[PDB]
Amino acid sequence: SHMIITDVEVRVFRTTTRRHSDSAGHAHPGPAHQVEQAMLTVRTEDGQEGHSFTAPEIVRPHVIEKFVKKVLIGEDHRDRERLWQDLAHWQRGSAAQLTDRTLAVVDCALWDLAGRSLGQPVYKLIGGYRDKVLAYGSIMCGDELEGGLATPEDYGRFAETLVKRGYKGIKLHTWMPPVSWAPDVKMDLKACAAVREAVGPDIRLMIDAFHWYSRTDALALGRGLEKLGFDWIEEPMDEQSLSSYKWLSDNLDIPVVGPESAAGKHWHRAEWIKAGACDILRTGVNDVGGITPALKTMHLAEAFGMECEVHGNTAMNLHVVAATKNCRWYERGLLHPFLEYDDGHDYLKSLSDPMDRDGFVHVPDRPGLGEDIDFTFIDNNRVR
Amino acid sequence: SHMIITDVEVRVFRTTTRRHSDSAGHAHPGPAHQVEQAMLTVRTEDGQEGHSFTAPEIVRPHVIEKFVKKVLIGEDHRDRERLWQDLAHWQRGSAAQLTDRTLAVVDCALWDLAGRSLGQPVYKLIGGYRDKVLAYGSIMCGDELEGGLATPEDYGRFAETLVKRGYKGIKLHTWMPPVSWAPDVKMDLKACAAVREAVGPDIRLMIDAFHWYSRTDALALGRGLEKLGFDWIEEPMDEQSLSSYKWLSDNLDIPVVGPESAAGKHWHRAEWIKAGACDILRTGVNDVGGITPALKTMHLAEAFGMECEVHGNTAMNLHVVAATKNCRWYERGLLHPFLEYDDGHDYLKSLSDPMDRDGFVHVPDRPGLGEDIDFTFIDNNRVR
Ligand SMILES: [Cl-]
Ligand SMILES: [Cl-]
Ligand SMILES: [Cl-]
Ligand SMILES: [Cl-]
Ligand SMILES: [Cl-]
Ligand SMILES: [Cl-]
Ligand SMILES: [Cl-]
Ligand SMILES: [Cl-]
Ligand SMILES: [Mg+2]
Ligand SMILES: [Mg+2]
Ligand SMILES: [Mg+2]
Ligand SMILES: [Mg+2]
Ligand SMILES: [Mg+2]
Ligand SMILES: [Mg+2]
Ligand code: NA
Ligand code: NA
Ligand code: NA
Ligand code: NA
Repeated sequence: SHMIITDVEVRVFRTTTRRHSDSAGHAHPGPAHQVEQAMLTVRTEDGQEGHSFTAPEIVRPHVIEKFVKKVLIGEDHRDRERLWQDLAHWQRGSAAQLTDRTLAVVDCALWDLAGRSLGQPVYKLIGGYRDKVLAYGSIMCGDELEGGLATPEDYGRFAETLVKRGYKGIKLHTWMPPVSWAPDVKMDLKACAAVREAVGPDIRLMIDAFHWYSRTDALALGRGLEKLGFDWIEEPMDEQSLSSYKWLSDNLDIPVVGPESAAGKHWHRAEWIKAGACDILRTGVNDVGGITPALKTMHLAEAFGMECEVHGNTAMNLHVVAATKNCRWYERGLLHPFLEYDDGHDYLKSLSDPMDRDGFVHVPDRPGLGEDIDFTFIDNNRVR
Repeated sequence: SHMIITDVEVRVFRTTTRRHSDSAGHAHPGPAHQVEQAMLTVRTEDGQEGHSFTAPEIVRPHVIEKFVKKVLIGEDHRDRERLWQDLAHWQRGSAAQLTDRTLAVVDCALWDLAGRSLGQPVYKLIGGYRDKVLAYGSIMCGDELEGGLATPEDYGRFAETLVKRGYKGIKLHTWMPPVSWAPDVKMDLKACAAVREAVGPDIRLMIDAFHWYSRTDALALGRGLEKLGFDWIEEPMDEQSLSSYKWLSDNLDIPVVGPESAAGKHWHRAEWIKAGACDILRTGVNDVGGITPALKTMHLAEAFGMECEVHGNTAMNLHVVAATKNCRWYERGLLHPFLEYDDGHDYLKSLSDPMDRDGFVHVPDRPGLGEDIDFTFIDNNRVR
C-alpha cells in the first residue's frame, strides 16, 4: 500500500516578481511586488511526494475539500487515467467551480509524484522523443511604456535582441484593451512589418493578436501578414465561434493555429479538426486540463498528420513537447525588454527550461517534472 | 549509461500446441504438434532485459541486422517515441520487409524493458484506468469437425459453455475458405441465430464473418443480424475499401466496428473516423505496430467520443485495455470446444489473462508486460 495517496496539501507563499496582469488578464512588466503563488503537494503512504504550481484560487479550500481530496485520498497514485476521468466526471455538476485549471494542477502533481518516486523525468516515463527542442521567443502583449512595447519600432528592436540571444522563431502578442487605443489592425500590422524588417526573411515569425477581432478585421489582419511571410496567425477571433475559424482559414493563405483557449479539452479539439477550423492544432497543459489530456491532443493531431503547438512555458509543457514529435516549438516566455527571463523564479533553484546560444531548450535531467524547488524559500515566505 | 541498449537477441524455440492455421491463416484445432516461436530480448548496459514474443519470420536475421539493431543499439531504451518513429521512417524503403508486425514486437519489448527495469506493470506506467476488465469469448473460425464448429447448432452449444464459464459477451468467427462450402451468408446467420437462441437476450453477441464479402452479401448479413440484437458486425468486407464501409454503415442499423487489418496504423484510422466508415473504431498492438501507436489510436477515438475495441489477446493488448477507458472489452481467445484456453502456454508459468467466474480478466501484478516467462523451458526447447 506504499503507492496509496495519503495527503493532498496546498501551500500558499509569496513570490517577488515584476510581472503584473491587467484587468483583462494580459501580462505586463511593472513595479517589483509580491504575488501569492500556490504549490499543490500529493503524498503517498511511503512518504513520496509530487508537486505542481498554480494560482491560489485554483486550489483554494473549497475545491480541495469538495473535489480533489474525495477523488485522490486512498487511491493508487499511478491510476492517472482513472483519477483524471473521475475529476472530469464531476466538473459538470460543480457549479462551475471545478475547472480545467484545477484538473491540470492535480494531473501535473500526479505525474511529478510518479517521476520522483521512480527517479525518472516525466518525458522519459511517457516515452521520450527529444532531449532538446527549438524554442520561440514569445513576446508579451503590447503596452504604452516608453521603450517597452509601445510602438511598432519597439517590437522591431526587441526582436533584434531575441535573435542575438539565439531564438530561431519569434511570436508577437500585439496591443489589446485596456491599452487606451487598442485594438488596431493597422498598428498590429506595422509591428509585424517592423519585426520582419529587423530580423530578415530566415527567422520564423508568428502573431497572436487581439483575441476577439471581428471576421472582417481578422481577414484584414491575415491578408496583411501574407505579404510578410509569417508562419502562423493565432487566435485572432473569439474561439467560441468555430464557424468563424472555418471561414477565416478558407479565406487566408497563412496557417491558422488553434484553438488555444476554447473549452472542451481533447474532445473539442477533435471538432476543430473534423470541421477544418484550423491548419495547425493547439493545446496546452493548462488549457486542456493536464499532461494526460495534452498528450491525447498531441496523438489526435498526429493521426491526422497535423502539428499541435503547445501553449505556455514551464516544465509541464516542456515535458509534453519533449515526449512528442509533431510540435515545432516550445513556447518560451512571455518576454519583454524590461525583464530578464533567464533569471528564473525566486522559488526555483534553477531554470526548468535553460536555452543554449543556438535556440535549443534542454530538458533538465531531474526526476518528475524536474522543477528544482526551493522548499526553504517557500517555507520562509508562507502566506499566514 | 546504464539505460543504453547493448544487445538485441532472438531466441527461437518449439512450443507444443494443438493450434494450427489453414492456408488462409485462420486458426483451427488439430493434432498436438511443435510450432516454432520466437522471443525478442532487448538488454541494456546494466543487464536489465525486456522480452516479447512473435513468429520467427517477423524477427528473422535479415530484419534484425538490417533494421532493428541499427535503430536500437547504443540508444536510451526509454526514448520509445524516437525509436518507434525511426523504425516507422525506414518501412517505406525496406522492400516490404520491415513490417508493422516487426515494429510491434520491438515496441513491446521496449515497454517490457522499461517496466521490468522500474518494477512496474506496463499499464501502471502508462497511467492505469482499470485493474480488471470484462472479456468476451472470441470463438475460432468455423470448421468441418464433427462436434466442433461444423454446424449452426455447434456454435449454440459452445456458446452455452462459454456463458457458464462466465463470459458476458461472445463473438463468433464464422466459416471461411478453405472450408469447402464457405462462405455462405445464410449459414453465418443460422449460427448467429442459434447462439442468440441458446444464450438469451442479455448476453452481448458479436460477429466477425468472412472478411471479403461483397457489398450485397454484407448488406444481407447485416440486415439479418438486426433481427438478433447483435452488438456489432466486424470486418465483413475487404477493409482496403474505405468507401464500402461508408456505404455499409450508412445502410445498416447494427454498429460496424473497424478497421482491424487495414494498414496505415493510427493515421489510417483517423481517416476511418473522418469519413464515417465505422461506428466503433478498432485497433490492436499487432495491427498498428505496437503499444505506442495502439495508445495513440485509443486517444484518437476518445477525442471523437468513440470506443476503440482492441484486437487480440495476450499481455500486450491487455495492458492497452487496462490503461484506457473507451474500450468495452478484452478479447479472450480464440476459443474452441476441443481446446482448453485456461491451460495457457507451455513457455509461460502462469496466465497473462486469468479470468474470474464473473467474466472479468485481472491484470497480473507483475512488472513490464507481466508475462511469466519459463526461461528454462525455452532453453530446453531451442531450435538449433
Ligand atoms: Cl475557499
Ligand atoms: Cl528575455
Ligand atoms: Cl538560459
Ligand atoms: Cl530546499
Ligand atoms: Cl534471414
Ligand atoms: Cl475455452
Ligand atoms: Cl483463468
Ligand atoms: Cl525460468
Ligand atoms: Mg496564444
Ligand atoms: Mg487557409
Ligand atoms: Mg531561481
Ligand atoms: Mg476480427
Ligand atoms: Mg449504420
Ligand atoms: Mg504454462
Ligand atoms: Na490572439
Ligand atoms: Na480550413
Ligand atoms: Na470479418
Ligand atoms: Na457511417
